[PDB]
Amino acid sequence: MWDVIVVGGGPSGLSAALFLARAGLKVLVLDGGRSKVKGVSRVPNYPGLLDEPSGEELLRRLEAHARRYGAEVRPGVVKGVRDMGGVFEVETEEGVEKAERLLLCTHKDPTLPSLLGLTRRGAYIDTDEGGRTSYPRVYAAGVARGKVPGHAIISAGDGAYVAVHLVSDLRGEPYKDHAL
Amino acid sequence: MWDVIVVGGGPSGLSAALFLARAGLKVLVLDGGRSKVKGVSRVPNYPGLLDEPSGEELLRRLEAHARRYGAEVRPGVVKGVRDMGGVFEVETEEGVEKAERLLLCTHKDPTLPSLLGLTRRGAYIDTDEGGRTSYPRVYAAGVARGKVPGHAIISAGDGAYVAVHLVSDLRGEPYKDHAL
Ligand SMILES: Cc1cc2nc3c(=O)[nH]c(=O)nc-3n(C[C@H](O)[C@H](O)[C@H](O)COP(=O)(O)OP(=O)(O)OC[C@H]3O[C@@H](n4cnc5c(N)ncnc54)[C@H](O)[C@@H]3O)c2cc1C
Ligand SMILES: Cc1cc2nc3c(=O)[nH]c(=O)nc-3n(C[C@H](O)[C@H](O)[C@H](O)COP(=O)(O)OP(=O)(O)OC[C@H]3O[C@@H](n4cnc5c(N)ncnc54)[C@H](O)[C@@H]3O)c2cc1C
Repeated sequence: MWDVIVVGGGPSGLSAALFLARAGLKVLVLDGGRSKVKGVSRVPNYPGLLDEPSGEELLRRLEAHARRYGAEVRPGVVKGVRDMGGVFEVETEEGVEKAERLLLCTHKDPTLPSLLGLTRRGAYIDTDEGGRTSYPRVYAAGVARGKVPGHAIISAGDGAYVAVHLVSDLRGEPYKDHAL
Repeated sequence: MWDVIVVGGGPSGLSAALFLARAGLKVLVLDGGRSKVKGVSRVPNYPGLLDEPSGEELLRRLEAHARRYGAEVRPGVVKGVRDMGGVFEVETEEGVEKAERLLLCTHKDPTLPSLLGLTRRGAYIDTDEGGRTSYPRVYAAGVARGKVPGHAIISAGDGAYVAVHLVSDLRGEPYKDHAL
């Protein structure tokens, strides 16, 4: 059982996981391993990452960062999603995981949104400003919701943005993850 | 003498500057030095920066990243902005700086939006999906256009997103900064 299952382990999904975990939520990231930044030998435009590491290295750091605060990240290709009336049952080849909320950071892959019959905006998932889809308790971020042309920092930022509003919705008040 | 003048040198402005500069544009960032993240002793939630640097250090790294690819970043408070000869004239300590486009990454400060008569949306500047304001060739990003609750990665991502669409507008074609 999880508070939130994030489908997609690219920049948007891993960034969302970091924020959700820091908000005290039990979060699991299920990733199919096809992030578009994976083959990049050097990412020179992720503001602040001055060593301009490879896409694989970027993803490794993002995963490490999310785990540092409690997030779980596991390889997995979701092939099914069932609304059980209170919780979503997400199925991969390994089995099933349950969560009250879903956050789709699946790039352009229509698999997830089609299983849920989500309303679309062009070839992407339709959402309101904060990332809420047509289906209650289902959110979307990054390229999945039209933040294109896609870029790593754009997706990472949107993943955090949608996560922050998911937390705000859950808590019943504005959520800010600010340090001193 | 500038393709774009970015007002505000916080995460959104510096991220936008990095992308604009990498697009080959002449970009100038004028910053008042009041970034909200500057006082943080340790930023623990900027996806990927595992060393969790102070807000001051983060800003220095973002500035370095933008300068690395050609952006000029300097202290300065923008108070006067006129539209003449098809370009925006900005008064500065070094004389008038002219630009074809203006990008406001000024957080919640309503001073410039009010002077320019920009259409508002709540406590922020109204924009379309890509960051275009009600004033042609004037864009906005980050907290300035309502990406709140504000966070460094959220503003950095939005700055890049708006910059990418600004370049797309300038070139008349979807722009992408991807490694080959
Ligand atoms: C050749 C190329 C070069 C690029 N170079 C750059 C560059 O230099 N700089 C830059 O900033 N951007 C670059 N990009 C773009 C960048 O990689 C993307 O913008 C970024 O990866 C988008 O992040 P995202 O989280 O939205 O999606 P992605 O990182 O693509 O992640 C989507 C994830 O969801 C998973 N997923 C989808 N469906 C399922 C499912 N059913 N079950 C489980 N998991 C699923 C995928 O396997 C994947 O890991 C490049 C892209 C390409 C194609
Ligand atoms: C106490 C505190 C703690 C925080 N801790 C965190 C944290 O741990 N993690 C996190 O992710 N976020 C944190 N934040 C929020 C984070 O700092 C903001 O989300 C981020 O700085 C927003 O970036 P921005 O680019 O939108 O605006 P800002 O960084 O606020 O930058 C706006 C910039 O524009 C300049 N400017 C405005 N008007 C003008 C003008 N007329 N001429 C020239 N320059 C102008 C300002 O001087 C400023 O430098 C914190 C905020 C506060 C207040």
